[PDB]
Amino acid sequence: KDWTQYVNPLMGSQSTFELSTGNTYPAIARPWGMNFWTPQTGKMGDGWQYTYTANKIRGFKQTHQPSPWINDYGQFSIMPIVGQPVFDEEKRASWFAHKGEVATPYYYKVYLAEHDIVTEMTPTERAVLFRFTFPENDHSYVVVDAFDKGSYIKIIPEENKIIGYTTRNSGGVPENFKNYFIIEFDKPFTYKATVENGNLQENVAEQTTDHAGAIIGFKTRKGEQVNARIASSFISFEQAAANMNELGKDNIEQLAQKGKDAWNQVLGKIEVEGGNLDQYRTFYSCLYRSLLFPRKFYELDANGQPIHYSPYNGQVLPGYMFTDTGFWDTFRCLFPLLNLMYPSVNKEMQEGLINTYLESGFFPEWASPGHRGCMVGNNSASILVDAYMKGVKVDDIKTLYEGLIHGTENVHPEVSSTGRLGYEYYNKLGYVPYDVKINENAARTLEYAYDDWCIYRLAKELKRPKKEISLFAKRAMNYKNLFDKESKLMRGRNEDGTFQSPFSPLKWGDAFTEGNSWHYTWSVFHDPQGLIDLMGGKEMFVTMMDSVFAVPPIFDDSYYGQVIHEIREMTVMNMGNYAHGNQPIQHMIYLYDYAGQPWKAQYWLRQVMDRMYTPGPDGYCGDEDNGQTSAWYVFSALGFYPVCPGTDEYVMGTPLFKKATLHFENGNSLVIDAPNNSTENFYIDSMSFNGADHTKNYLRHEDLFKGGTIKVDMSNRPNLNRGTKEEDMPYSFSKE
Ligand SMILES: [Ca+2]
Repeated sequence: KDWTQYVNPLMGSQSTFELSTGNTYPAIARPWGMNFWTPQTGKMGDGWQYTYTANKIRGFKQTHQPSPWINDYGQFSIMPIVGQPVFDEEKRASWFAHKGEVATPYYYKVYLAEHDIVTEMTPTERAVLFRFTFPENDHSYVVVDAFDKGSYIKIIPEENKIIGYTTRNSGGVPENFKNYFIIEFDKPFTYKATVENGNLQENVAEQTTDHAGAIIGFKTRKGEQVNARIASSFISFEQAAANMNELGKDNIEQLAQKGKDAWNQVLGKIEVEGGNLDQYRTFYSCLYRSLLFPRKFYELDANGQPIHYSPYNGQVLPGYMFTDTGFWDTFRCLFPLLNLMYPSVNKEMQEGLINTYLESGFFPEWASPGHRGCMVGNNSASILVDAYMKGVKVDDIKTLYEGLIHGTENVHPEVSSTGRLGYEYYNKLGYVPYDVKINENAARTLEYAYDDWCIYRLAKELKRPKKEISLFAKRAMNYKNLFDKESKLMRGRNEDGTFQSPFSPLKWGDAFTEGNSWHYTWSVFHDPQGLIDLMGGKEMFVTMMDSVFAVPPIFDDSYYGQVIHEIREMTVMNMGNYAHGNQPIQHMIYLYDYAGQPWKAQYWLRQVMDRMYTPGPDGYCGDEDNGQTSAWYVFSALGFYPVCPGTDEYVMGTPLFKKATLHFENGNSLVIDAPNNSTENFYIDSMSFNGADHTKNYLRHEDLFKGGTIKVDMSNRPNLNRGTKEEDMPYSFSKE
């Protein structure tokens, strides 16, 4: 059975600075691969390294980039050309068309029209094989570009080899940062030149310079194939040579089959059927995008044991390491998806986090590859705790707990999004104030309160002193400190305790991030009942919820002075103020379940799935955000979602397919059977779990893992009675 046929690596590529439909590039890679490869249409340095509307490719590039905003590191490219040996990234570039291109996760091919050259590539976790098919020509070349900001290159003709290192990066790296690469050709060089700050230096073997490059060449006959085996390491040249062994002596066809198999192994853990082709493509493309980040950042020693270059301190050290994710995005459902479907993989990642804390003094929030200043919150706490409570348990629990506590009373001296900026005010006042020069203060406070609930959970589980458990149980309620009873919304609060005026509920940023009050107010994952209580009961809560959808997409952009692309993206979708791309709001629709109206979740969730995601190049309604926006679709299509990681619950939405089968790593399987599902029948009339009537609006992790059958009776009419009882409600801390 193949699922890769449904994966479109071009989904999200039709994006620009001005307007996102995913801001992705085609990651040709193994799952969680250390090195990704992509065709490169953008100029060196441009975060938009591949865009669908671009006409020319100027290299095939090794990349580690998680988003255009974060940008790249450990990057170099290769480009086959004919005619004159030219290094310049414009002069060497070639027209292509998407109809001369084949993009899959395990194999990429393109016809370079201006050189009459076909390029094919098939990666492994750390290496890749290139096959170039050249035309008849006296002057055929391959250009190797080590990029700028200080690089190195060496041509070794007696070995048909080129080695080099690249350092261009976007921050978050140690001083000794390098990515060492080795390229072996199966055709010997008849022409050889290094490049030094744009000057071709024929027969000069080596360069150490700002922007090193190499051009080798030969005569080719029509249809002549030249293969290049490439690997890189963050450790050393000898380690890169070891990494090359992943290629064995395989050809393109053999490596493509191994990558296809690797992908089918992970994609095939979730088998959907009884939908249409657009849905299959959307689903598996989103699943593919959910299994890329964070990437492996470890390599294998002579004994097959993991070692890694430390992006935190520059040492080479034993153990697992992963990077390139922002927990502000990925705590929400991306990491939970791994705890459900791929826990063995998150086990490695969690050990990597322990290594991050050991190496750098902090758990990461945004890492690429080292600590990076981006977004907000202490959501590493959610990641660590959710794993543990779901049985993904690190070896050194003591260090894990100490790391967590460390993060509640420290902020990283250089990277303000690492640790807790404003923790002094928060610990003292119960909130980060609006008028103390700490922006995003309300968003930080709300996420910290949830984060402290996660810590409370773990402290209780670990049998910590009652004094510690009480501290964090109290901090978990800090969300109440920003609730404005007058507007029924969250509101920035001055240091002196008064709420800030004038108050603008539609103003994006400022007190919040990636949205306004209407978007962030719902960020009480651990205590929705508490929020319902604050607003005066379930009827008023639903009145407020419903109003998000019913109003026009009006906004206040005065924080920015202009309509930023995230605001534009909301305005065009015809969903009121529900801006699906803003991460803080993505769990929102599930909250209808907690207010006794699950049928409203069913209605709106289905609207989002049918309208906000498409399988084409312009697929997503905003940035994909390293798996979070994709994993949202994966979960929601199955019919449930981890509103509150750290609990064992998935909150019920509405399934998209007539049938979905989950295959768990523990060897058990779960069938979600919804035979009456259709475009019209998106309401849950009733539901059973292994035959037992199930009116609850949540499912438990442990019960799913036991396997069996969930049967969902789908209807075109809402069932106004199902899921409204007290015992049907998912978890709230206030009730606990
Ligand atoms: Ca977003």
